[PDB]
Amino acid sequence: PWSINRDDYELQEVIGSGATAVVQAAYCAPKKEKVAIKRINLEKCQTSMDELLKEIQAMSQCHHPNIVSYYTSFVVKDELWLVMKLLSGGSVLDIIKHIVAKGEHKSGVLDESTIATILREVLEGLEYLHKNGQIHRDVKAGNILLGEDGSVQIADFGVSAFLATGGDITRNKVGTPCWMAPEVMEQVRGYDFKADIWSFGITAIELATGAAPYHKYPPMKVLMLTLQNDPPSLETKKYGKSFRKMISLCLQKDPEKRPTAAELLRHKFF
Amino acid sequence: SALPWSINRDDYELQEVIGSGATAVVQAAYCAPKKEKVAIKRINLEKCQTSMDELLKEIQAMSQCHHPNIVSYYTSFVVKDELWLVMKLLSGGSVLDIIKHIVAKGEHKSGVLDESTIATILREVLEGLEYLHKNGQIHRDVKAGNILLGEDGSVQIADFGVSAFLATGGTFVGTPCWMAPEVMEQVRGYDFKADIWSFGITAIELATGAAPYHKYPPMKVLMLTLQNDPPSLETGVQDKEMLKKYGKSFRKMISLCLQKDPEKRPTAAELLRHKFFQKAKNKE
Amino acid sequence: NRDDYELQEVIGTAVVQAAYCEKVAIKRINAMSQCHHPNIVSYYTSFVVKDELWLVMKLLSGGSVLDIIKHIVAKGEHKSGVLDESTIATILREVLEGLEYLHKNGQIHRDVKAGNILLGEDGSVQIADFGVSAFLAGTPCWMAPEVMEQVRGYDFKADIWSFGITAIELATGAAPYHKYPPMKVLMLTLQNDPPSLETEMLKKYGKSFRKMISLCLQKDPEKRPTAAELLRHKFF
Amino acid sequence: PWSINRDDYELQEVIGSAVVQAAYCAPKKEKVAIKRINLEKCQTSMDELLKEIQAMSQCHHPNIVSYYTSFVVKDELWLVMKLLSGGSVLDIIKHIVAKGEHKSGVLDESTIATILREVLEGLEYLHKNGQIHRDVKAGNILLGEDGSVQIADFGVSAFLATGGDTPCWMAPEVMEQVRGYDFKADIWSFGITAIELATGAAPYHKYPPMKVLMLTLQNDPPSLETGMLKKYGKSFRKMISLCLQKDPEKRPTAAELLRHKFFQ
Ligand SMILES: Nc1ncnc2c1ncn2[C@@H]1O[C@H](COP(=O)(O)OP(=O)(O)NP(=O)(O)O)[C@@H](O)[C@H]1O
Ligand SMILES: Nc1ncnc2c1ncn2[C@@H]1O[C@H](COP(=O)(O)OP(=O)(O)NP(=O)(O)O)[C@@H](O)[C@H]1O
Ligand SMILES: Nc1ncnc2c1ncn2[C@@H]1O[C@H](COP(=O)(O)OP(=O)(O)NP(=O)(O)O)[C@@H](O)[C@H]1O
Ligand SMILES: Nc1ncnc2c1ncn2[C@@H]1O[C@H](COP(=O)(O)OP(=O)(O)NP(=O)(O)O)[C@@H](O)[C@H]1O
Ligand SMILES: [Au+]
Ligand SMILES: [Au+]
Ligand SMILES: [Au+]
Ligand SMILES: [Au+]
Ligand SMILES: [Au+]
Ligand SMILES: [Au+]
Ligand SMILES: [Au+]
Ligand SMILES: [Au+]
Ligand SMILES: [Au+]
Ligand SMILES: [Au+]
Ligand SMILES: [Au+]
Ligand SMILES: [Mg+2]
Ligand SMILES: [Mg+2]
Ligand SMILES: [Mg+2]
Repeated sequence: PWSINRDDYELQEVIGSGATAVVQAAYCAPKKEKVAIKRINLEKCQTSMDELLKEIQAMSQCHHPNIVSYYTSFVVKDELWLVMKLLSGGSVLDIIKHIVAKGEHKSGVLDESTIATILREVLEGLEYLHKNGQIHRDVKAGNILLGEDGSVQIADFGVSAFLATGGDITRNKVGTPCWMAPEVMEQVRGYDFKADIWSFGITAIELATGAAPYHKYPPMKVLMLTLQNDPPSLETKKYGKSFRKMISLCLQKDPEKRPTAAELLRHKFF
Repeated sequence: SALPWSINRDDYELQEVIGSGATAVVQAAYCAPKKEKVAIKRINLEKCQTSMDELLKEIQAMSQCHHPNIVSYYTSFVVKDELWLVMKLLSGGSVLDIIKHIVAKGEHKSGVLDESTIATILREVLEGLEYLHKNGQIHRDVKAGNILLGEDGSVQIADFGVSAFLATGGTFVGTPCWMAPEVMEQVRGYDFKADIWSFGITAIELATGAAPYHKYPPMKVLMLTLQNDPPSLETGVQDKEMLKKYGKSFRKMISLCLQKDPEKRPTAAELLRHKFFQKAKNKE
Repeated sequence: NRDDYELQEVIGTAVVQAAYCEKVAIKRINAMSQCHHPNIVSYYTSFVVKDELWLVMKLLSGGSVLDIIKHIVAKGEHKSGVLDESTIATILREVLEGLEYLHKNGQIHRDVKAGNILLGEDGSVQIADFGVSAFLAGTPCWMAPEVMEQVRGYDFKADIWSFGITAIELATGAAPYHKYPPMKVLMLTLQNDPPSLETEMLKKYGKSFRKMISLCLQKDPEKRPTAAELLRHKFF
Repeated sequence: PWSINRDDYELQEVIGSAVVQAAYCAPKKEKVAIKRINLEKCQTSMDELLKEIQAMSQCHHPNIVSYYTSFVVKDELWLVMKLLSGGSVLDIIKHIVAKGEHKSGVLDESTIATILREVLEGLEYLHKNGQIHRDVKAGNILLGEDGSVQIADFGVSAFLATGGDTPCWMAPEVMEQVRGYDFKADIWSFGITAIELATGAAPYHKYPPMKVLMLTLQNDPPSLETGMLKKYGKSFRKMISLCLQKDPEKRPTAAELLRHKFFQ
């Protein structure tokens, strides 16, 4: 019962403006609620509504306290508008960016108890998604949103994560495959939920160091450093405990070796 | 008097022009034999792409439908190339005059007319439409511009018949299994329930100052109304938060009227029993 | 110089305490500062104790302008605006004369806001001390704009912007983008029309006030007026 | 079950101020809330509090903050109870008032109905057991992490916040004082907290406490007494007026109130 009439939403301040998406605040009159709208130019992102069908459907079905509330979606001219809850506390990345700008980071960005609190809620959000056979695909500090009540939710499940990570290449998208290399098999099959576990590990480093391990390198070098070398760590301070052990479990090259969200939801760190 | 009302042109002395419209002109006139100052709507038959033959059924209804909440129609006759509709001159102006007055003052953004005032005006409109519908008639053009007020505070619906007919214009070819929805909708027609929708839009107009899609050209408003779910109070409005003043009883009254399926819409008699119309006060 | 100072109530980048000799405020810190003006909180003296730098300044028992705003906002009298246009004009003229003096001495306040507009028992208006914040102070044709920003830095015109935001604050009760995280306000400022009194029936404020605000809140600092040019504005 | 030994409780952060402090209970494994009460300061002893403590042990209801155990630590009485992480309803109110979004009202009418129904069901349980809460207010409505609504401070806390203490020609007030007040006192309190959720504060919040006592006895308050709030209508104001009758006999029971239009 969320309106798909464009004239029921009063567009207000633009929150974000990137190449793929603009995030704009809007007042929805029938629901008397100030909401967030992610506007996506379909032609610019080389995509279509038919291509995003099952993504939108998954967004319509996956609801959890630790996932940003999705309301509805509709087409306005050449854009798809995704209507969701506006979270007034901002992103965890915003907090990280504030600590660095203040110069309160050269001994660690977020406290270990602060990291444990945020990541547990993120992991419970992922646990729900994985239970429903879904993958988030774009876990990062920028996609962890905070409510003014202190709640922690993952943003960008569905369409947004889909367009940021190669499109329809997961398990949700031969012959005699006995001679196929493992990487060929993975392309036929599609990658699984364990991709989220790796991204979670990088996010853990991000909350502590203030950045992803290879942040300074161009995209192609980041990809080459990740594939040619052993998995990264905090070193690339006041952390050395189960936190590093927890990170090393996530950051394993073989996705099979990585733990599930539920198995990870244990561990002494949390 | 009397009488009755004269069909001779020389018996009427033209006076002040009230509205110089794009189709018709409303001019005050004095009727000598009746010793009464009346209102005459002058409709150029050529300009409105019409003749007397198609207007005869409308005039017939106009001469029969007489009710406290319907502007008193007196008579009609042809003067050269135009039809003169003689009616009672009302001194209070229209509800649109009130709206325009508040919109010009800049006191409209948080609402134009309060709920008590709206309830008072529209319940009288409902009594008028109830009368028309029971007589098997449809107004077809209910809007603030067609709600005239008397000096004493009486509320009367204007332009029933010819004017409403002309303002709104006024399964076949092809094979049904292949026909587009909009082709098939042509033979569906409409009844008195069409007035109930228009009444709901009029409710919004008294609150906001305008109809939902007033900012768009005529072809676009057709498109947007037919394409989208029914409009609500803040649909098409610039500053939507500022209309939070209007309560839920008014909003549920509106949503009763504004349903795509006319069979789901209440009758005028049903609407008169709604909670919102208890806010009606003395007539000014 | 020495104390000679009776440690009293806490008011109160560490703490600020009231002290007797006579009503005086001292600020504890974890050189000059020659500025002296009725519209600026300046230091009488500065001396050391034990890992702390004491800064003696005039005690203002009238609180801040934000205190007045917070009382109004806590009540229901911010329906048609917070502070009256006449009260805003009086308070901000004093602040602007304080900024004019600072800028003429090559100084920048760096933190103008209602919380830093302190009020005296006298009814005096002055901007809070800025000395401690002030302590943390080729051929560019081929430079990227993001490189240019660091090289160009900022000057006194930054105070003029903050002054404009403070004008909105006294009328509305808050800075335009108060509901968003601190590190988001840059993006919110740039990706939207220059902040205004509206960025809702809370406005009985005239065009002259809105005009004054718009002058201050121009993205390019060069287009912003000087404090002296602002003092000439019709609003004041 | 729950240990009466201090050693088994590890004191942590202070929640609020009697002082409320969080503590971890190692046997079993649960972070609990412990209220610490200085006996002499409130001019109270264990002897006068025993009847209050035994009632706390007996009461067991989803809408009542779960009381675990009590024990004396030196000159302090420790009340061990469930820790609720959602805070109080007063905290939510205070936040909305501070940012001035209490214009047109504080809590939504639907939100007030849901919260107060749970409170009223909590009160119904207490009254069924012949008990009186004595201190129903928004600050004593605590929220659970699972969205639960629970009444806090039954027994010792509400008792100490309120205090330890031929009729033919006798005045009605005097008769009331000899008999003592009953459960209908909670119903009035309930009506005051309903105004608190809608306006942000009690009806006489302006005037200083103690003067509000004199003002109450001289008048009779509605929602309008605090200070626009037109979104609250019909059955809500009627519900309040039923609670806020001067004659306690004319106030409805909690069970009668749960049948009111405002609470399907
Ligand atoms: N629901 C929301 N509520 C509040 N803020 C949001 C919400 N969704 C997104 N944002 C913010 O809007 C801005 C832009 O969002 P987004 O388009 O996801 O940029 P991003 O995080 O850089 N992702 P990407 O552009 O794909 O790299 C960011 O500051 C987000 O934190
Ligand atoms: N019987 C009447 N008594 C007094 N005023 C009238 C009467 N009939 C019409 N008017 C006024 O005459 C003016 C013009 O009337 P009309 O020709 O209906 O124009 P309109 O209402 O603007 N319709 P339109 O010109 O097609 O947009 C309006 O201001 C009416 O209020
Ligand atoms: N001269 C003064 N007279 C009276 N009060 C003062 C004076 N100077 C500072 N204060 C108050 O001292 C308190 C703390 O001051 P300060 O050390 O500047 O931190 P602050 O005002 O909170 N600034 P910030 O830490 O950046 O938010 C504030 O409430 C000031 O209003
Ligand atoms: N079991 C609990 N779990 C979580 N918080 C609690 C619990 N009990 C009390 N609190 C909080 O402790 C703080 C102070 O408690 P209290 O001493 O009861 O003050 P209060 O809220 O004014 N109640 P009262 O003093 O009885 O009127 C309040 O913010 C309560 O919300
Ligand atoms: Au794109
Ligand atoms: Au799903
Ligand atoms: Au094979
Ligand atoms: Au015509
Ligand atoms: Au008729
Ligand atoms: Au057919
Ligand atoms: Au200086
Ligand atoms: Au150059
Ligand atoms: Au106590
Ligand atoms: Au009991
Ligand atoms: Au007797
Ligand atoms: Mg994002
Ligand atoms: Mg008309
Ligand atoms: Mg309490």
